[PDB]
Amino acid sequence: MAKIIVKKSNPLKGSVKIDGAKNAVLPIIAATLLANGKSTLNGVPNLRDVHVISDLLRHVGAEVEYKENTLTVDASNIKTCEAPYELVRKMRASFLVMGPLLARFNSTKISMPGGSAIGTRPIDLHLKGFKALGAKIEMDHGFVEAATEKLVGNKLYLDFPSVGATENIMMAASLAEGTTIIENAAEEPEIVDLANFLNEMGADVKGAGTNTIKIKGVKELKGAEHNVIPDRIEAATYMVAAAMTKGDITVENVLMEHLKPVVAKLREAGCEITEMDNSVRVVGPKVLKPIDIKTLPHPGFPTDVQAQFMAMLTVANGTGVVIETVFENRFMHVAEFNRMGANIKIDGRSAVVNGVDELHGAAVNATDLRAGAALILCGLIAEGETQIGEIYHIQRGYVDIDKKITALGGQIEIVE
Amino acid sequence: MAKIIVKKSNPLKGSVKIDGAKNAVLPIIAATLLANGKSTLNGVPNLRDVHVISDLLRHVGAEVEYKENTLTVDASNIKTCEAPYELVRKMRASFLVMGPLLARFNSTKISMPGGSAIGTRPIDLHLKGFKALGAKIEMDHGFVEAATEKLVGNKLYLDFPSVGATENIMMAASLAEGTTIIENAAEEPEIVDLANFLNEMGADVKGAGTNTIKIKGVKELKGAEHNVIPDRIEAATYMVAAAMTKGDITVENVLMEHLKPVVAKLREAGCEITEMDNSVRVVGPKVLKPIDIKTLPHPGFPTDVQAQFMAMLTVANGTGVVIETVFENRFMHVAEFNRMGANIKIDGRSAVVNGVDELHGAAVNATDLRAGAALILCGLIAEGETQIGEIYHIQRGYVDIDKKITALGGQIEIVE
Amino acid sequence: MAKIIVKKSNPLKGSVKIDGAKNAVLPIIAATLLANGKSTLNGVPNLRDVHVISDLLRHVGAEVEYKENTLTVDASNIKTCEAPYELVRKMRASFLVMGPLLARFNSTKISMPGGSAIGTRPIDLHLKGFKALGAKIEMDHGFVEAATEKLVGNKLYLDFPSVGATENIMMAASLAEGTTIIENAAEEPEIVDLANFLNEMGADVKGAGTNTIKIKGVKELKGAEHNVIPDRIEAATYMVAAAMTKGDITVENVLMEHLKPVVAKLREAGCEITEMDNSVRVVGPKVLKPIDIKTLPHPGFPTDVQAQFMAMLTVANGTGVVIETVFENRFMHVAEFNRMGANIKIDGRSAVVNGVDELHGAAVNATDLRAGAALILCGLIAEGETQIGEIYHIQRGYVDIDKKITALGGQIEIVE
Amino acid sequence: MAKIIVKKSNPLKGSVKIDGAKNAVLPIIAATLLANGKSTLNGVPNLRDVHVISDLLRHVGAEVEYKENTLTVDASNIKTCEAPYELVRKMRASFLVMGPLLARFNSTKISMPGGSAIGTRPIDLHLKGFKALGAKIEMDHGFVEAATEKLVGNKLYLDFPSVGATENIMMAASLAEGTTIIENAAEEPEIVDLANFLNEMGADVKGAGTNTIKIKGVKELKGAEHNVIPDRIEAATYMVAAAMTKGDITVENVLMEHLKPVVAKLREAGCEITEMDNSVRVVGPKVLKPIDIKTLPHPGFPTDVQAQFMAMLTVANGTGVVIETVFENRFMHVAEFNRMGANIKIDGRSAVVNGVDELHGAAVNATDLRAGAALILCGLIAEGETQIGEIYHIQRGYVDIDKKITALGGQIEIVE
Ligand SMILES: CC(=O)N[C@H]1[C@@H](OP(=O)(O)OP(=O)(O)OC[C@H]2O[C@@H](n3ccc(=O)[nH]c3=O)[C@H](O)[C@@H]2O)O[C@H](CO)[C@@H](O)[C@@H]1O
Ligand SMILES: CC(=O)N[C@H]1[C@@H](OP(=O)(O)OP(=O)(O)OC[C@H]2O[C@@H](n3ccc(=O)[nH]c3=O)[C@H](O)[C@@H]2O)O[C@H](CO)[C@@H](O)[C@@H]1O
Ligand SMILES: CC(=O)N[C@H]1[C@@H](OP(=O)(O)OP(=O)(O)OC[C@H]2O[C@@H](n3ccc(=O)[nH]c3=O)[C@H](O)[C@@H]2O)O[C@H](CO)[C@@H](O)[C@@H]1O
Ligand SMILES: CC(=O)N[C@H]1[C@@H](OP(=O)(O)OP(=O)(O)OC[C@H]2O[C@@H](n3ccc(=O)[nH]c3=O)[C@H](O)[C@@H]2O)O[C@H](CO)[C@@H](O)[C@@H]1O
Repeated sequence: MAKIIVKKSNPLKGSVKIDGAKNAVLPIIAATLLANGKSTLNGVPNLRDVHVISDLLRHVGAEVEYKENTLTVDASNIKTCEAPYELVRKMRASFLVMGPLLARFNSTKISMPGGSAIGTRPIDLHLKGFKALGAKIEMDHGFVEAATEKLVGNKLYLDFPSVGATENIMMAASLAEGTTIIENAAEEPEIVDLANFLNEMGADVKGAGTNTIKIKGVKELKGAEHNVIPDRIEAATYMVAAAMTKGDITVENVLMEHLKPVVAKLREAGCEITEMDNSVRVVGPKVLKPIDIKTLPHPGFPTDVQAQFMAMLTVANGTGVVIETVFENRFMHVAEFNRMGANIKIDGRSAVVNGVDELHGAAVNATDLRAGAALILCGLIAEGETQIGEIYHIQRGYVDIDKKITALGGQIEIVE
Repeated sequence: MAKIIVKKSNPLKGSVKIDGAKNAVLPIIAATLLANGKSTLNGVPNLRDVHVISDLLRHVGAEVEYKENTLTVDASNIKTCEAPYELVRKMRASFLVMGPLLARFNSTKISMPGGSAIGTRPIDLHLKGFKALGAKIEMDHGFVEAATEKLVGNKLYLDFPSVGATENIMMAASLAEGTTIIENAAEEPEIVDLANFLNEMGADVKGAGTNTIKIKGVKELKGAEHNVIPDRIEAATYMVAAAMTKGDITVENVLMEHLKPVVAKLREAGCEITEMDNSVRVVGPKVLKPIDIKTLPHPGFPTDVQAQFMAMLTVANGTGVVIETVFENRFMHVAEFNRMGANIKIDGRSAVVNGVDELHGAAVNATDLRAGAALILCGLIAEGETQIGEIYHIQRGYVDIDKKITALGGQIEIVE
Repeated sequence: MAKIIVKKSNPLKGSVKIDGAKNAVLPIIAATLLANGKSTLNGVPNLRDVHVISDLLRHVGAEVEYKENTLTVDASNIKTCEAPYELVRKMRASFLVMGPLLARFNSTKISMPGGSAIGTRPIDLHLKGFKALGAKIEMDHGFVEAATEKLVGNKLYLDFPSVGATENIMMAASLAEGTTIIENAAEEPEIVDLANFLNEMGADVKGAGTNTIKIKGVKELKGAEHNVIPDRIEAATYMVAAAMTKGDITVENVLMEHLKPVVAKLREAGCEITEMDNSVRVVGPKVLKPIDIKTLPHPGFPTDVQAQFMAMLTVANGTGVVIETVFENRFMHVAEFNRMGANIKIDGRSAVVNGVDELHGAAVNATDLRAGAALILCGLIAEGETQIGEIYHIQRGYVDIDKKITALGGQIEIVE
Repeated sequence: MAKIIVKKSNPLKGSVKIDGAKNAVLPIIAATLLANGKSTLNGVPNLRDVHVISDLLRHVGAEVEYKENTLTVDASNIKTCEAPYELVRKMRASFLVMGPLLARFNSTKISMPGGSAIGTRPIDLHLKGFKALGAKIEMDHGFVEAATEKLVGNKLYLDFPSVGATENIMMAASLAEGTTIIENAAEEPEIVDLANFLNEMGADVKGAGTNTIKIKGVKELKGAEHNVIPDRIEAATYMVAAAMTKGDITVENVLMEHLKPVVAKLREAGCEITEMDNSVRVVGPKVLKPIDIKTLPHPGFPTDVQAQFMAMLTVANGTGVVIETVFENRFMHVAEFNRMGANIKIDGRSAVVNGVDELHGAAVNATDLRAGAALILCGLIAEGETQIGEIYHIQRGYVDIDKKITALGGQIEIVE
């Protein structure tokens, strides 16, 4: 089956345009279900996960059309409020329709997400918030059912600043009676994008991007036009590629405010970075300095760039420590890095990376979206040729990584 | 030597006035060193740790006077910029003079804190920030020396939102040339209190209480009058006491905004809480509901209330899980809770608390400030009598816990 | 694709015959490569992993024939000493040919195992032992190469009592010049089975089953007949099934000495167990008592029964704690147990299981061999019907689990 | 108060005689309580912990006399079976009288050990074994009471191969009616010493030093003469001192079988070691090679040498990883190593040691017995002078460390 073949490449040089954020667009597409009218989303990345959540909206009866990075949704005449097992199993972000469906029809039944490549990921905090708003919760044979005679705004505390729980609860709160306060909210940039979209539809959401979000419920929302933010994780991926290949890349159509920790840590590794209004230039160092990273809730270092930074560290000039505080099992890629000649030892949530002279091409498998991109970055610097399998992991969340890297001078080909 | 004797007590009832915050006043006292004039701090708690940092200020040549909860400092004529081993060993918050001394004299030499009761606690992030501002760092026989021809504002990223590092770097930045940006700053309420004090002295600090702090350096600061915020951890301690004893306590002179996670989790345990402008009323439930807690950076659940909430959980109606993400070894109290008949099992950063019918009085030792207060709370509900040793841990950070609990109806006595 | 459908079943009752051990037979099949003649293995289970290692032996030029639970190998005329990427990727126990091939031809080149469902699993200790015996190690593009002018016996210490490293090093040592001592050896029963087979072929291996193994090298080994031990993990699986279903099962063709920790913990859970010479009877309790388990090197509780014991605990009368010390990520099944209505929370290497009234059938996926068997056990007690996917995980390591459970009265069917 | 002053020293050279094992002699002294007559223990080290357990025996009514490394105990006329809070608080190994007292009088009441410097250390497995033998357990105000009409031999499984639980249960089993089997027993050398002593008194204990111990109860035991084994941890301490100081030390009156993991890892670090019948010679390398260690049950690497090996690693030529699997919080010394200029970072149970050019003398505090000895080893190689406080930690478990190191050429003095 399909492989990505990467060869030892030239230093990456040139400009790369970043697509719209996968992780902004998925909750914002769920949010269109809140409105009795037609929404228009611009800057939608042409990814399989976008087309899966689109098909879940079609399943509940919304009208969806996609063309040329625009998606329109008419949620005027939703029929059903069930998310079946197949669609949640395909893409767990499907779970983000639970808040809007509960808000629009006072009842929803959603398949409970199972195992995930990067850890055991409960959705207890989503349910905690729905219960706080007056929903009764019950489990039926793998489905979670939430129902109320009416949502009522309430204060609620998140035990962890969950991105998904913050999104799901903000969307349910947008149509509730009265004021909801989310304490210890996720501060991720996608939370601010979703809030901005809710407000464009007529909502009253304040404090997004801060540790406390206040939602004053409205009776009805209306479809609106929205420009999705750029993908800060895709941007980070190309910035690391510049660092690893001693390259010089200008990343275009980005927001520097969303990239702070990645810029800081790349500068600590020895990159020369020039931040501009709509773009950032990264010049890789001749010798990578070893750095430590610790993944944390935004604006701490993002777990979605952990595997890629770990890849950079495999050839750094000394010992780096990677601590993963956000996910339990997000080290499955380590054994694949080790096949390419890395020196990585893990215990608990920490991985000790002892820099080596160079990596050596090998047959490797992508284990998840971000680790697969990290294996491409390894392949760009590994002596010889690297063959990456299980490439659906990569292709679901990166637009045309082969064409983008090819335009920067790299040697990469997808083969079927 | 000295003991605290607690007996099985009546439900606590009445009002308790909360003192000024230990953890606001210690950095704010360090901050007085920045000013060439006289500062006046009101609402200073009469604690030994306040008198130790006072003696460190005297050692470097400030004029200090304490009376009736007011402390004045005249830092006009500081002489020396060394913090000796004895004073840092007595109280590691002594380390907070490093930023002001570096800012005022471009050189400082500070004993590096050693072992702490609650974990291995490096000060690497403090030094990272000082280096970012242009200080050269070197180690001399247990001392860390920082020196520059001049501090220059710079952007810097905290790998962890360290309270102390945020404080130390904000104070050094206040006199630097140009603008400092602290990314992934601590959002704790004491950070906002310190910033407000710096601004009263003439500084330019914005974003305190948010994930990013911008400091625009000034050439000179002037002594100012400051009212310290209330102790949110002392307040929380009395709120838990009300929960555990099925009592009804009004906690006076508090700020509800600073107590959000404790209020939320006590309500989840079944407390009836009434939040007012300057006070909160807590009515304990008849049956405590088991809850989980996870300690996190503010506004997540505070590690300084973890031992006390764990004590409440020892008699809850089921199984609670306590996860400590902020400190490594903050479970030393568990073996003392177990001596009183608790059922607590730990592995890694998690403690599983299986609620028991009641605790039984025993001889126990305080291991640290907050655990010792937790043993007092255990003693209030434990059948018979509890004798707590190593009471200096408690007395250093709580004003008159014996008199406050006695005024609420509890049976407690300090014996020498 | 293929599913296993399990329905709420009757209490399991009757007798089940246990097959030969997967984990004894795989190293013993590798061991046949040491001998210049024909070996005969009896009691070989008819499993896909047996047929994969058989095809690796064919690849290096051994003559292999399988019929009716007997496998014969003639290794007289081995040609090649390379284990290609495809075969190691299919089954990482392929790595166990490295010791015999190095011993027979003084050179071998073996694909380095990559990611595994249950964790990052390095083979550093195997290489440590080969280096101790005088092999030079080098990495070529995902392959590990070991070569020497001659193996020489030496003392070596295992940092962890690795099963695989103990096996690989014992087999390499069997033909080395002089005496090898393995300190901190694996004490697992399969180590004793392998040693017994090596000695039947003419080797000199003493102390297998103890913490120290001494091998006195011989010049040549000869094919021998060997009876493989029973599968203690399959036996344990049926013993747990009896516990969970309040059944009464006699497990036949087992060795009680190999089952000590499972017998002890099932008795602690309330089972009535009768140990006999060749069989054990398990009578499940009416109410399961909650127990804790901690996985450890033999004779501690086996990690290969952790998922199954966790499944039993999901309906126990209280709170059980499962600690996994042997593998890093062996909790991937938890999210699937939770889909069936379990109450399991994980942090680090510990899982807190809060017993529920009953499980509810759901669509679930096997994540690995032992977890998939655990989902079958869940399915036997879950209200309604359970549909298990990704069933190749199960079928590779269990002989006819559908027929065995059907003969005990359970409702189970494999559908294609 | 008292300090140990260590200066940068010459390479240690010469011979050092090792004392009798602290951890053999403490359970063997408890074991004398089993016998209705007079025991004679030779090779008893002149340590405070020996004199504390001696005073506990006096408290229950045994006749005890100590002179010149011989201790005699006449337990003929024991009166009482209570171990009071003061004595267990002074030394938790006091808990080892519980098994003998329960065996001799069918009742005992023992203060439950509280907090320990190196972790939360429950005694649940001791009680599990006593319950298995037919004792009823209950808690009274910090005391654990065990009582039976008669002990009856039974099979029992240790969830962890606890040294103390193995000792306590073996001693209780020695007078029980019938056969006790301890499954997953501690294999530590002190377990074999205790068993040998029990058998000298008339017991029937087989399998000590293996993973299974069988005790056939007898009606009465008689006092006996016993030679205690050498202290393998003291020996290891001097062997590390030779490694760290590039010295050449012959350690006399030792058993090489008890030192296997320490010898192996020191050889891996580059030491030249010559093992003899009663002694071992260690020649330190010119350059220490970095090694990893992982603490495990014997015969894995001992946790009691972890701090000392960590100290050696602080100046090794690269990165070493220390994993502590046996105790939770056994890293309290790291902050003291860091005061001396080490580069150690911890997360969870792992410490990453990045070797430095040299350590620098500083004021440091001993946190526990073995860490304090490790600070002496640091002090021997640290530039300048080191002053160690809280020296009672060291003095309680090492005989005349000042005189022994002085006789090997080191510069060390105890000052009062
Ligand atoms: C579609 C999308 O935007 N996906 C992203 C989103 O995931 P997602 O929204 O799932 O991530 P969360 O922030 O919820 O998860 C963070 C942690 O919280 C835990 N948790 C979460 C929810 C809950 O109810 N209970 C609970 O315990 C999770 O197991 C995890 O350990 O943020 C992650 C963290 O930056 C990214 O890696 C994902 O790619
Ligand atoms: C005087 C004062 O206000 N004390 C409080 C302050 O401590 P303090 O300011 O020491 O606490 P931090 O927020 O710095 O520590 C949090 C974590 O960060 C780590 N860290 C910190 C600094 C650094 O340079 N590197 C590093 O790794 C620490 O080891 C710890 O694990 O906040 C803590 C967390 O709410 C409280 O428990 C303390 O009582
Ligand atoms: C074919 C076979 O018999 N498989 C079994 C064998 O696996 P296997 O022989 O792989 O298991 P090991 O005992 O080697 O692994 C135990 C632990 O040691 C670690 N380790 C191992 C080797 C090494 O060189 N370095 C290292 O760090 C592993 O990552 C793991 O965490 O024993 C396991 C433990 O009972 C079982 O679950 C497997 O089903
Ligand atoms: C007097 C003596 O000989 N002391 C030694 C003995 O301690 P001790 O006998 O206390 O050590 P154990 O082997 O019992 O402890 C090992 C681990 O098991 C745990 N555990 C132990 C008992 C129990 O009932 N439940 C439980 O969970 C402990 O918390 C610890 O994490 O062996 C230790 C391990 O080599 C050494 O460091 C000690 O110096």
